[PDB]
Amino acid sequence: HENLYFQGMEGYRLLYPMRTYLIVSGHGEETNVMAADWVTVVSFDPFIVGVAVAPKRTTHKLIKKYGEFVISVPSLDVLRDVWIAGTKKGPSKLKEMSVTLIPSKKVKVPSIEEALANIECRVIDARSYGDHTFFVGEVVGYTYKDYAFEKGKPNLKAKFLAHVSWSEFVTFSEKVHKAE
Amino acid sequence: HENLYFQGMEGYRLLYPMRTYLIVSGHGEETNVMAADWVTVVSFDPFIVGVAVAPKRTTHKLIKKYGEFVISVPSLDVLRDVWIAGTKKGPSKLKEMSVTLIPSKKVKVPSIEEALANIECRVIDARSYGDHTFFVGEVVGYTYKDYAFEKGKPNLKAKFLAHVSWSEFVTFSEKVHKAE
Ligand SMILES: Cc1cc2nc3c(=O)[nH]c(=O)nc-3n(C[C@H](O)[C@H](O)[C@H](O)COP(=O)(O)O)c2cc1C
Ligand SMILES: Cc1cc2nc3c(=O)[nH]c(=O)nc-3n(C[C@H](O)[C@H](O)[C@H](O)COP(=O)(O)O)c2cc1C
Ligand SMILES: Oc1ccc(O)cc1
Ligand SMILES: Oc1ccc(O)cc1
Repeated sequence: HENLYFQGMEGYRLLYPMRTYLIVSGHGEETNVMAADWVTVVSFDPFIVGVAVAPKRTTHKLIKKYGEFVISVPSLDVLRDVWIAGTKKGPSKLKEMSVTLIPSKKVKVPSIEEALANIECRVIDARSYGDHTFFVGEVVGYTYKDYAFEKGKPNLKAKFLAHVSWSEFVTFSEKVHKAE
Repeated sequence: HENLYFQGMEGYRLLYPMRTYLIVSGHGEETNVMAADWVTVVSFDPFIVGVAVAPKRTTHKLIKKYGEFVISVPSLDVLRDVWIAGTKKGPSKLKEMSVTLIPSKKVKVPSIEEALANIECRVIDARSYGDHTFFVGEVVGYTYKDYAFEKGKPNLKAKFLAHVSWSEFVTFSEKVHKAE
């Protein structure tokens, strides 16, 4: 991580491996995509999510400007596009990405056709905690690939993406352990 | 999920599978443990985390009372204890759990010896979003099993736990995909 003055494992690695998502922001020619690991659900009813975004991301500027974002769920198969989203800066990176933008249902920010799911969000809060803004978004629509969620739960065959360390990613075992 | 009036897939399942963690709260005879999926990192420097906790959890009462919590990282091997933490209520459940409580380094809330990591947190914010409180905790200490993080990144052999649907859990493939 940049800005690690005392060399060693970043403390946050203790929560890893974490899922990796894509955050879409802006629209029209301002459409941008970045990689985000620091995403979670914050409410069931209503459905509300949150994502921690550094002020230095172009994505940060776009979410503040428009008050909307999309969380797109990538699979392992689009890793190259995820790595571009997480390493290049601003809307020009899209020319380098195999992803197709399609209209969202409720938000003006586009969805990604290849994503396993697209979760459409309106910003309801933006708190600063240390070196990131935690953008909290009420979910106002969603679409998904029917097969990635057949029978109302994730289908592990879809290769949902997770992040181990800087350059290294994994998916899940297909081997399900039942708790009851 | 309880309180689903219109039967169907909960929208939040679109972020799944998610990692499953344990949240320790209270101390002495009030020590409690629950399961939590809705956890993420919110800052690198300083290291800050957050967890979404329903007001109805005993854990919610204990974090408000003491202003501290521990995120303990379970492996697949302690699934039975995780399921107890996520289904039974209050400190009496501990009598049913194979877990050993040990002192934390900085917080008064105990750590779990069997956990792959224990992340010690002081509450700095508690916002209400829909039906959960998002407790934000500055990390004031941590311990971990050396082997689960050998070479400063997670060791996939440690069987980090993730949640698919209600009763079903998985771990990660050991098969690493390199992005560069
Ligand atoms: C796997 C991965 C996960 C990332 N997660 C986050 C995150 O949660 N929050 C964040 O602010 N940046 C994250 N980053 C960094 C941004 O994706 C990266 O800075 C990107 O180049 C920003 O692009 P932008 O300036 O177009 O918004 C991540 C990068 C990678 C590779
Ligand atoms: C895998 C799993 C994950 C859970 N995640 C959360 C969560 O993120 N937040 C929450 O409030 N409850 C969560 N729950 C529910 C609580 O763990 C459950 O209500 C528990 O019985 C609460 O115990 P307590 O009353 O002792 O705090 C989860 C349950 C399971 C099984
Ligand atoms: O700001 C960041 C958050 C998570 C990452 O994996 C990388 C950068
Ligand atoms: O409040 C809850 C959050 C996540 C869960 O998996 C279960 C309950």
